[PDB]
Amino acid sequence: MRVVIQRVKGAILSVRKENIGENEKELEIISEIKNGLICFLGIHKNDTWEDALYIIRKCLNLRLWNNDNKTWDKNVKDLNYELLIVSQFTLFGNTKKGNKPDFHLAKEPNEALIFYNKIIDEFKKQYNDDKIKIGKFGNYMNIDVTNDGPVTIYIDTHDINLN
Amino acid sequence: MRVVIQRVKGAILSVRKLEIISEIKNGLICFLGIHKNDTWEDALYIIRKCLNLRLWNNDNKTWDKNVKDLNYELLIVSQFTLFGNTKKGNKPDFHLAKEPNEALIFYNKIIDEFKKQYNDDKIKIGKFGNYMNIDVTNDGPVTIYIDTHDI
Ligand SMILES: Nc1ncnc2c1ncn2[C@@H]1O[C@H](CO)[C@@H](NC(=O)[C@H](N)Cc2ccc(O)cc2)[C@H]1O
Ligand SMILES: Nc1ncnc2c1ncn2[C@@H]1O[C@H](CO)[C@@H](NC(=O)[C@H](N)Cc2ccc(O)cc2)[C@H]1O
Repeated sequence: MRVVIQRVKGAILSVRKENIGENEKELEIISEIKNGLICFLGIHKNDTWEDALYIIRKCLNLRLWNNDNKTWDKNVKDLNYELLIVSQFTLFGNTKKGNKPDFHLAKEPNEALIFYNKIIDEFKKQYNDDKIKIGKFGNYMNIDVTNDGPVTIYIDTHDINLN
Repeated sequence: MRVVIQRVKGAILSVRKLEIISEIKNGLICFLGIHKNDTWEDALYIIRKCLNLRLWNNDNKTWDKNVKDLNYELLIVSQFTLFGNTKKGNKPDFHLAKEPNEALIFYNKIIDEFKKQYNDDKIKIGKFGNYMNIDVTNDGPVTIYIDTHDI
């Protein structure tokens, strides 16, 4: 499993509508957060629940905010901050083959959706259901973000010696 | 070397005493981390990928057009947090990151090469070693990660 985590002052997420006509507004705002983390999440074809549990534990525990004087002191839960979780199969874009990315390592969409929904539910259980916001799996999205730092963290659970 | 590439409709980068120093419209924001053991060849690979990866569509083909094809812009942001050591702690420790003073000179070379491979006008950068606020419109979103030590 792969994730890019970014520290933000805020984020507004909109999604492309299913029902689109000519001469119409096509994107609709579905999620908004203030301070916290945006997590772009990619599910690998061979991911297990243990991969997901590692990512969730890490995201919730990363100490990415300063306190009064102390550097890298507080995690997202400590400050009652929010998380915006966005499904992102492009993290499996293989860029070694030339200029056209291929995404064959990404978990197949039907199982990935179920997996994604389990992950969101687990984020809500481990933290606070009011603090977890999501996009719309499988849809084009627009995200207006204020990056704070910036602070960008990348985790691939396959780089980890997980059992 | 590590990069996070995000496809954007625009980005506005500001720094403290906030003041806007860089802005782009459509293109890429590239968060770039330099490893203590990186070589010029690592840099060249990342620059090549940022400039040539086909992260936009043609009318009839997906993933067919790159940033240079569309005459779009790039915002390059130095980001040592990509070497956070999250494997070993929950507080980021940047020991795998290249020493900042030496990294700055290396980064200068990288930016020059971006400008050489593309053009001066289309490359914008942040403020190395400073706090930055970056207002971004992520388009897709489309996020690409490359670690040259993994190829
Ligand atoms: N394996 C997966 N992991 C995470 N998300 C996934 C996975 N498989 C499918 N998805 C979701 O379905 C969408 C299309 O594949 C994925 N969408 C995206 O990655 C962004 N909308 C970017 C995008 C843009 C255009 C495009 O043709 C494909 C993808 C994700 O929401
Ligand atoms: N090895 C490096 N690779 C990329 N950038 C680097 C590297 N070493 C130093 N830098 C630059 O100096 C800053 C940390 O001293 C880096 N900045 C950042 O990572 C972001 N402004 C986040 C940040 C913000 C504040 C802070 O106290 C520490 C980090 C980068 O501009």
